[PDB]
Amino acid sequence: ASAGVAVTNLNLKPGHCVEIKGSIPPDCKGFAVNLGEDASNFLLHFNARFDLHGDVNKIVCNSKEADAWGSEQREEVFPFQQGAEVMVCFEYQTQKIIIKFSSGDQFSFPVRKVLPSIPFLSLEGLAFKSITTE
Amino acid sequence: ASAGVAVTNLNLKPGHCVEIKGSIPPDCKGFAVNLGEDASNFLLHFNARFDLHGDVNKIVCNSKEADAWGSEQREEVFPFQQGAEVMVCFEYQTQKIIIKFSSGDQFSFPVRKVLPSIPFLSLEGLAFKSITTE
Ligand SMILES: OC[C@H]1O[C@@H](S[C@@H]2O[C@H](CO)[C@H](O)[C@H](O)[C@H]2O)[C@H](O)[C@@H](O)[C@H]1O
Ligand SMILES: OC[C@H]1O[C@@H](S[C@@H]2O[C@H](CO)[C@H](O)[C@H](O)[C@H]2O)[C@H](O)[C@@H](O)[C@H]1O
Repeated sequence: ASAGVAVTNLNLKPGHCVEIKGSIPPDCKGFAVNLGEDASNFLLHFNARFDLHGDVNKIVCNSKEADAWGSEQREEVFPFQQGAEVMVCFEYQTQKIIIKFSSGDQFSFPVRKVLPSIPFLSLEGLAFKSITTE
Repeated sequence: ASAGVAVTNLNLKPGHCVEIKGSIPPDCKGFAVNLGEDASNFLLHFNARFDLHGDVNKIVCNSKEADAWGSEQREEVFPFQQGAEVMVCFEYQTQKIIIKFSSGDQFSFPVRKVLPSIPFLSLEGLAFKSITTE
C-alpha cells in the first residue's frame, strides 16, 4: 500500500549513519531499504520479508552491480510485525555496514564496493516518517 | 557550487506537512528549499537570502513552471543565522502552502497549481540533517 521514497545526494560517508523511522502496512509482504548509487547499483539491499519469494519472516541482504544481484546473506532475527513501526539505523564503515534496530538487535553486511560516500537511498513498501543523518 | 539533497516520491497530499532540518554554513549567501514536480517546476521555491542579488536578510518565494519563474513574493521576517541550524515546516492545503519557522513565525504562499500530491523536494546550499512527514 505504497511506493517508496527516493533520496539522492545523500552523500553518506564512512563513519556516519542514516536512521529511517517508518511504518509497515498491515498487509506488507515485505519491505526494502536500498543504499547505493542508483536503482541498478546497491551497496546494500536490505529486504525484510514477511511472506515473499519463499521467505517467511526472514531478512535478506545483498548488493547489486549493473542490474545483477550478488550473493545473499540471510538473517534469522526478524524483530518486525506487519502494521508496526520500524526504526532502523545504518552505519557506514569501509569494511561493513552495521544495521541496528530499536529492538537492540544488530548485525552487519560486508561492503563489496567501497564508495567514498553513498549517494542514493530508496525505500519500498515502507511508509516513511522521517530520515536522519549523523 | 553547493545544492544538496533531492527527495522524490515525497507524496505530500493536502492536509499534510514536511519539516526540514539542517545546517546553514557560516559563509552562506542564501539557501533554498524547493517543493513541486521536478527541477523545472516548483509549486514553491523558498529562498532565504542573507546577502544575494541586492536582497539582504530577506525571504523570496516564487513558483516555477517549465523553468519560467512566476511572481516573487518577498517577506521581511528572517529568523536565520549563518553557521547555525535551521528547521522549517511546510503544510500543504489545496489553496495555499503554510510555512512555519521554529520561531513560531508563519506565512503562506498561494498554490498556483493544485497537484493531487507533491512528488518532489530539494535543498540548495543547506546541510541536510533530517526530513519528517506528518
Ligand atoms: O537478493 C535480493 C533479491 O532477491 C530476489 S528473490 C531471490 O531470487 C533468487 C533467484 O534468482 C533466489 O530464489 C533467492 O532465494 C531469492 O531471495 C528479489 O526478487 C529481489 O527483489 C531482491 O530482493
Ligand atoms: O524568483 C526567485 C528566483 O529569483 C532569481 S533572482 C531574480 O531575478 C529577477 C530577474 O531575472 C529579478 O531581478 C528578481 O528581483 C530576482 O530576485 C534567482 O536566481 C532564482 O534562484 C530564484 O531565487
